[PDB]
Amino acid sequence: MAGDPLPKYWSYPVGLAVEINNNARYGCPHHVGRKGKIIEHLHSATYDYAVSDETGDITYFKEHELTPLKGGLAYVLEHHHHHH
Repeated sequence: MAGDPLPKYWSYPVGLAVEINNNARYGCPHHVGRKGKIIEHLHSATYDYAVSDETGDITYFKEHELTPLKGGLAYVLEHHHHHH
Protein backbone atom coordinates (compact mmCIF):
# COMPACT_ATOMS: atom_id res chain seq x y z
CA MET A 1 0.00 0.00 0.00
CA ALA A 2 1.66 3.18 -1.24
CA GLY A 3 0.67 6.32 -3.09
CA ASP A 4 -1.06 9.65 -2.62
CA PRO A 5 -4.86 9.40 -2.98
CA LEU A 6 -5.25 13.18 -2.80
CA PRO A 7 -7.71 14.34 -5.50
CA LYS A 8 -7.81 18.05 -4.67
CA TYR A 9 -9.50 18.97 -1.40
CA TRP A 10 -12.56 17.01 -0.25
CA SER A 11 -11.88 13.30 0.11
CA TYR A 12 -15.10 12.52 1.99
CA PRO A 13 -18.50 13.28 0.39
CA VAL A 14 -21.72 14.64 1.89
CA GLY A 15 -23.93 12.09 3.61
CA LEU A 16 -21.03 9.94 4.72
CA ALA A 17 -21.27 8.46 8.20
CA VAL A 18 -18.06 8.95 10.16
CA GLU A 19 -16.79 8.63 13.71
CA ILE A 20 -14.80 11.20 15.66
CA ASN A 21 -11.53 9.61 16.73
CA ASN A 22 -9.75 10.73 19.92
CA ASN A 23 -7.20 12.70 17.91
CA ALA A 24 -9.33 15.83 18.14
CA ARG A 25 -8.45 15.71 21.84
CA TYR A 26 -6.95 19.20 21.72
CA GLY A 27 -9.58 21.04 19.74
CA CYS A 28 -12.84 19.39 20.69
CA PRO A 29 -12.57 18.52 24.41
CA HIS A 30 -14.77 15.56 25.35
CA HIS A 31 -16.42 15.68 21.93
CA VAL A 32 -14.39 12.75 20.65
CA GLY A 33 -15.10 9.04 20.66
CA ARG A 34 -18.58 9.30 19.13
CA LYS A 35 -20.12 9.16 15.66
CA GLY A 36 -21.52 11.79 13.33
CA LYS A 37 -22.75 12.56 9.82
CA ILE A 38 -21.01 14.80 7.28
CA ILE A 39 -23.75 17.13 6.10
CA GLU A 40 -21.82 20.07 4.63
CA HIS A 41 -18.47 20.79 2.99
CA LEU A 42 -16.21 23.56 4.25
CA HIS A 43 -13.13 25.17 2.78
CA SER A 44 -10.83 25.82 5.71
CA ALA A 45 -7.36 24.60 6.64
CA THR A 46 -8.67 23.94 10.11
CA TYR A 47 -11.89 22.14 9.13
CA ASP A 48 -12.97 20.49 5.88
CA TYR A 49 -16.38 19.15 6.88
CA ALA A 50 -19.39 19.94 9.03
CA VAL A 51 -20.33 16.89 11.06
CA SER A 52 -23.60 16.46 12.89
CA ASP A 53 -22.84 14.53 16.08
CA GLU A 54 -25.23 11.73 17.02
CA THR A 55 -26.20 13.78 20.09
CA GLY A 56 -27.57 16.42 17.73
CA ASP A 57 -24.62 18.80 17.98
CA ILE A 58 -23.25 20.14 14.71
CA THR A 59 -19.48 20.52 14.90
CA TYR A 60 -16.77 21.30 12.36
CA PHE A 61 -14.05 18.74 11.66
CA LYS A 62 -11.09 18.10 9.40
CA GLU A 63 -10.17 14.95 7.40
CA HIS A 64 -7.57 14.10 10.06
CA GLU A 65 -10.18 14.21 12.84
CA LEU A 66 -12.64 11.83 11.18
CA THR A 67 -12.78 8.11 10.45
CA PRO A 68 -15.25 6.74 7.83
CA LEU A 69 -17.85 4.18 8.90
CA LYS A 70 -18.58 1.01 6.93
CA GLY A 71 -21.78 -0.98 6.59
CA GLY A 72 -20.17 -4.38 6.56
CA LEU A 73 -20.45 -6.86 3.69
CA ALA A 74 -17.93 -8.96 5.61
CA TYR A 75 -20.35 -11.70 6.66
CA VAL A 76 -22.40 -11.79 3.47
CA LEU A 77 -22.03 -14.38 0.71
CA GLU A 78 -22.75 -12.53 -2.52
CA HIS A 79 -22.13 -14.54 -5.69
CA HIS A 80 -25.26 -16.51 -6.57
CA HIS A 81 -28.55 -14.74 -5.81
CA HIS A 82 -31.47 -14.55 -8.22
CA HIS A 83 -33.84 -11.85 -6.95
CA HIS A 84 -36.09 -12.41 -3.95
